[PDB]
Amino acid sequence: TADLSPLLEANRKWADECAAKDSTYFSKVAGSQAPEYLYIGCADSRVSPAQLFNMAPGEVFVQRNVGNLVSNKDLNCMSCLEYTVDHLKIKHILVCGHYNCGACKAGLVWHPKTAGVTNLWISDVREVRDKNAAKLHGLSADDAWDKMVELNVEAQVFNVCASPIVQAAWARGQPLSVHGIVYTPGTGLVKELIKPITGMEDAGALLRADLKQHCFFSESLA
Amino acid sequence: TADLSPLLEANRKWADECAAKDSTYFSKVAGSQAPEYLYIGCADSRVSPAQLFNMAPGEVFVQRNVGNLVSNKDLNCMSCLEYTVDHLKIKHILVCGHYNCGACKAGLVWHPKTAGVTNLWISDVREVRDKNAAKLHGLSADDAWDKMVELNVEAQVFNVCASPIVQAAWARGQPLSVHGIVYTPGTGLVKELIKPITGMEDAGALLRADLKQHCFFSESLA
Amino acid sequence: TADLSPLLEANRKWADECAAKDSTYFSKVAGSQAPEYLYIGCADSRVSPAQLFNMAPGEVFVQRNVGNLVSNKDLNCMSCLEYTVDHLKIKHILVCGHYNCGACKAGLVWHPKTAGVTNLWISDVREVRDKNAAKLHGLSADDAWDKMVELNVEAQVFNVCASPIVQAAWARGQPLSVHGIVYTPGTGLVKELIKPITGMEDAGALLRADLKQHCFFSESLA
Amino acid sequence: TADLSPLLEANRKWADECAAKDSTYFSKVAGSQAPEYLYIGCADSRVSPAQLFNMAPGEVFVQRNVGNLVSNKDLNCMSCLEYTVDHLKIKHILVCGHYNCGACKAGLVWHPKTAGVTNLWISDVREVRDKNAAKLHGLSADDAWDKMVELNVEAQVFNVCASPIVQAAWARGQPLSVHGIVYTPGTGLVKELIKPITGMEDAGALLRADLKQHCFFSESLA
Ligand SMILES: [Cl-]
Ligand SMILES: [Cl-]
Ligand SMILES: [Zn+2]
Ligand SMILES: [Zn+2]
Ligand SMILES: [Zn+2]
Ligand SMILES: [Zn+2]
Repeated sequence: TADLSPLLEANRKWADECAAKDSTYFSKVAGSQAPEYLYIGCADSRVSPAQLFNMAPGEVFVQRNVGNLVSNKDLNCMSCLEYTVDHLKIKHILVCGHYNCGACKAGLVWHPKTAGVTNLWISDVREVRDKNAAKLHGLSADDAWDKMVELNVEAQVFNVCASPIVQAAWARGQPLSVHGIVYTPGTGLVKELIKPITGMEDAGALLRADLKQHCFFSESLA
Repeated sequence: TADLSPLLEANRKWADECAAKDSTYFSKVAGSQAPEYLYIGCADSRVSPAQLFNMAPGEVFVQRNVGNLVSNKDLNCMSCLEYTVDHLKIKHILVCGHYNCGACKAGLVWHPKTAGVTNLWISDVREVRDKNAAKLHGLSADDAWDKMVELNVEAQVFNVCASPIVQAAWARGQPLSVHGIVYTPGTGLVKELIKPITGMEDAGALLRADLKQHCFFSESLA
Repeated sequence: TADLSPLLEANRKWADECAAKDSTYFSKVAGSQAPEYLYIGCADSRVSPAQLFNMAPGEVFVQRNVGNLVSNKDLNCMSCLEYTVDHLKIKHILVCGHYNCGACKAGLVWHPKTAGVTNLWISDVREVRDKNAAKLHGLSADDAWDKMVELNVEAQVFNVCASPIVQAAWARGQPLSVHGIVYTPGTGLVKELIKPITGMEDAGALLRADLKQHCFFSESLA
Repeated sequence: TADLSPLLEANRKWADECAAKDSTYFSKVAGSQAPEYLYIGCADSRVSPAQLFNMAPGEVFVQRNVGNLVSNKDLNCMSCLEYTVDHLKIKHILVCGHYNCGACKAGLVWHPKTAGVTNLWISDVREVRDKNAAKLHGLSADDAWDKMVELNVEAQVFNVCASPIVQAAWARGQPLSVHGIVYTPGTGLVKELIKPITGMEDAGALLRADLKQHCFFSESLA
């Protein structure tokens, strides 16, 4: 049936125990938040930012979507981004992908004629896919999957650094770091894919694509 | 400072501890997921569904965005909805507001001219607000804010119920329930705000706006 | 066949004759534009702004979409809007709907379970539809159609006036007028539906919905 | 001054004159349309397709936006595409750039941090640009600009060809052609920039990016 009681009971029991252990647990954040992190990751049920990073409420503001995609043209994601950088002044942006990611697999195998919105949505994976024909072809179904997940992370990290929000934030001395990481559903573990990026100079050193040229294109002409 | 091992270490501990409490915790999801719930909640750092419902991985699919908004025209949220209803066949949609929600307050206070993407993104909140002008007219700041949060949850439940994905699932005799819940950051407590909605009938009984009339409007033309 | 030659020939013959009649016809706008109008109307093949208003190149900048819809959350439309108000400094915004509009009919009759993107897209028509149960019910299929087209015009005019672009433009003394009009495919004719709106005071007088309250909501509380 | 009769009068004259040249000009479309073309062009005031192609009403369905961009994820343009391909069964998609396009220049010159929605919207242009960095590296301002316009038209042709709506039409043996055209505001002249594309074959022959590989990428995995 559709009854919520065992869900709510489970909630109750959880909140009961947290306040028991630390009394200000909830009350400190009853009227405000001051998270340090923004996390962008996949909507996937195996990937709970707070749980995997063992965080308590108030620590990590979270955008989650299918494929952990970041696009200037997505107001959903860009809103979580604007708000946390400009208003909450967070310090760290975690861009998190995960092995076994359906959106990455779908991005690899589907035929664009596939119907529905998920397929509209994952067009960004296809774009990353297309730029890396060389890292992907003649790899096993499984290695391709893993590679695709990582390339996506790296592409999304780029997108975050190139976002007008992060770029305006850098232009005004606000400390903002951006981090490419990956999670393994089968192990609970997080490895760092790209070392911390804290401004242009870092991105120049750490990102395959050229952010400087992206930012200053006309400097590349006559 | 932006190092990340601290965190990375906290992840390790967590994953070992869980692997200690249970040997097949992570391993049983290495290569699939069968969650029963899709959750749509605020990206607010205080409100981590898997945590607050004491769920383990593989249990809840999560869309999180600024103001827990659901729109047919937002491909971000729509693809979480399609992929869970259609590929994953989840049984329960949780639509969760939370008190002290900045998006809800911003929808009461900002002038539409404010700049930025957040302001654009929370246009839906203003629309819920304009539609309920009278319920809100008169109340104190604090009261209005709380009322907005609640009207918003109800409006977002309605929008999930009215979405193409859900109507199509209902017309296909898919078992699928939709829940209006709110959460009190200052307490860790979730309260059911709207009883379970499992189809048109439930919704005709339970919602302040007319789903039937939304779904069959032309039947009432001459 | 797919050959363009009769299309290009037709173009050629057209450009030939225009330059023949007036030599600066094209050349004056070869390197720039200074249009006075922005037109927002339907993608419908019977509704060619320049032709119906007998305009020459450089006069009217044009957004056209299915249903002539205006939404803060649509970057396509909002871009045409931002650009012409902020950069080109246009004076007049024409919001134009048209009888026999499919998007309006579809908005009336379809069941939201309908598949595809057009149905996602016209959700705004349904929203206007829902607010006007009273002006529409027990009207003939045809009168309902016509009414729905007009209500949409009026709703879109509101949306344009409430847009952050138009609102910021008003706040800085920039003269900007907004106009609700309608076109008849079967007659070539344009009637004015709403008299010119040139700022708040006008909208207050000319729009059914309350723009002032929309702009200053908190002034409606305690 | 914002009166509107002037215009309204020009509309009258036009409509009488056309009704003079032909008695059933408007009347034959009063209650239907069967255009053969969908046109996707810049919202630029200088570029009115029905006018420049000397088409009468009922002949061209029109999407117009800032930079003639086509994205699977833009429901605005996508619904023009779906409704024309699927309901109307048009035969020819015209994808039209134009020289002296501000969006194309903005995609060369702006810094991603610029503010506003336009800048967000033209992210696609920057992506076409980054992908062709080398073709553009070195050229004069004037030359680059022209080159951007042309790379953009080709990229947008590719995106129409790769869209779900078109691939699905092609796989259904629908006759459907896609054309890359550019237009010179200073002359009234359209030039064919890419020969007609009527299916995969055409596109494999005619496009600089690999449609086949985009459509069947996984076939090249081990
Ligand atoms: Cl979460
Ligand atoms: Cl046009
Ligand atoms: Zn995933
Ligand atoms: Zn919130
Ligand atoms: Zn129409
Ligand atoms: Zn242009």
